[PDB]
Amino acid sequence: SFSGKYQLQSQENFEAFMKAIGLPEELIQKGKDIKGVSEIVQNGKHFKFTITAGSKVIQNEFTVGEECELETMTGEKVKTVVQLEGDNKLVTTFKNIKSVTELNGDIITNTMTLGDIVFKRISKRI
Ligand SMILES: CCCCCCCCCCCCCCCC(=O)O
Ligand SMILES: CCCCCCCCCCCCCCCC(=O)O
Repeated sequence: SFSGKYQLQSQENFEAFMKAIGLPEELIQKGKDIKGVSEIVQNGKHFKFTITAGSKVIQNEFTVGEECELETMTGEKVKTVVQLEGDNKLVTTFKNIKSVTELNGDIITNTMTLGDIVFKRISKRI
């Protein structure tokens, strides 16, 4: 359902959000225009997802409904649960960030929001 390889097309408030969560500026300025590749492999409730941003690789894993440990952008790993809000939506909270991943056909739309910052990424199947 979710599986596939996707690249970012566009994103909103990368800089603002990454500062707020403590991404080191050095990595902000490099990664701000990288159109990153996300790779998803779903097997029923079981998901594995890789997020590559040049030379940075974040490999994560979770079963829906179950507790998981998600390595975040800074490197911090948080304990949380990811849930389906439908077949097309994946949904979670970590580090007070609300996260919504929406698949429509070939388009994955990810929104992360901390307080009033809404970090939105639009990715296309590749
Ligand atoms: C090792 C040097 C490479 C520098 C790369 C900078 C990393 C910037 C972060 C890219 C944004 C990707 C955030 C992932 C969000 C998500 O997976 O849902
Ligand atoms: C590195 C930040 C952790 C990712 C936060 C959400 C984890 C649960 C679901 C994974 C879906 C992420 C889809 C990536 C699409 C994208 O790169 O924008």
